[PDB]
Amino acid sequence: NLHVFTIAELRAVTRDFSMTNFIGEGGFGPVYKGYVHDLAAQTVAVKLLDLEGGQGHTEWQTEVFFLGQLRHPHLVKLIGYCYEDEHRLLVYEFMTRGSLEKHLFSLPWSTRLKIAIGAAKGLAFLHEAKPVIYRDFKTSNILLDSDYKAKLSDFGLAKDGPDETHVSTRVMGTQGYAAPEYIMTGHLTAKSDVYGYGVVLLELLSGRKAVDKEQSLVEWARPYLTDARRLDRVMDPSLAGQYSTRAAHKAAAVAHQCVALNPKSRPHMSAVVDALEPLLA
Ligand SMILES: Nc1ncnc2c1ncn2[C@@H]1O[C@H](COP(=O)(O)OP(=O)(O)OP(=O)(O)O)[C@@H](O)[C@H]1O
Ligand SMILES: [Mg+2]
Repeated sequence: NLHVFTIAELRAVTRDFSMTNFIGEGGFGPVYKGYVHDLAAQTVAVKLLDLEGGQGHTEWQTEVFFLGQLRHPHLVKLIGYCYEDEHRLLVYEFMTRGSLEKHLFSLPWSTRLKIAIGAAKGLAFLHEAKPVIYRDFKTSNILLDSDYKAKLSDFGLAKDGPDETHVSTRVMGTQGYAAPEYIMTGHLTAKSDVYGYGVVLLELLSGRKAVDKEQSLVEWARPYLTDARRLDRVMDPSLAGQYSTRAAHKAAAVAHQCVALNPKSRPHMSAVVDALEPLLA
């Protein structure tokens, strides 16, 4: 199952958390490239809890719980963890192309479709199970391997699904991706995840960030997604001649349904996979 590491071992693994091994960070803490020697030898990612930050043991234990039981091809693999006095660390497989937001903010139309399909399969797997609500579905939580295969990562805010119709919890997440009905009510469902997936799809189609202080991508591009004649106002100009009108229009319409403000109008993620997969043919 999961391997238990010591601080001393992760110090060896990451060249004592050298700044040259820095590969990214978030609200939990910074992440360092590392190498495990003869568990097979491989390049790993080591995430360290920042003890002055806004996160802590709860997010750590959530990832260990969910990633230690969840195994799918579009989900990042958790190799092990460290729990040593006040310190908390997480060890994942190294995703060689990092997180999607750094590539988006150049990416071929076919590559973007492939990323959107892979991320959708990961999310569909969580929803169809013991269903799991991803909650923090955003661009920077999609990681990429050498072939740009997309994998969901960072299950710090992951929650179990509801005879109930919703889950009552704190409003947590990231502006622009968190579902509006969830923000306003504190009621979380799997349909809340579909809104954030729609936002990421919107970002892949337009090259624009969800929020940029016209500041909100969804609100601005919302009325332009249903009409194939208006595609030029939403499609990334760096994507020109790469897509057929039908493929971009169907992707745009899928995005539009996913960012509906009525959660009952959003599609199931498995229907999203079925709409998008043919576009790659
Ligand atoms: N397995 C990995 N392979 C390559 N890079 C990674 C990996 N895990 C994390 N990173 C890099 O470090 C960044 C931060 O990781 P992660 O999203 O897990 O941090 P976090 O603090 O939990 O973020 P949040 O603030 O959303 O909670 C990632 O977006 C990614 O760029
Ligand atoms: Mg996190």
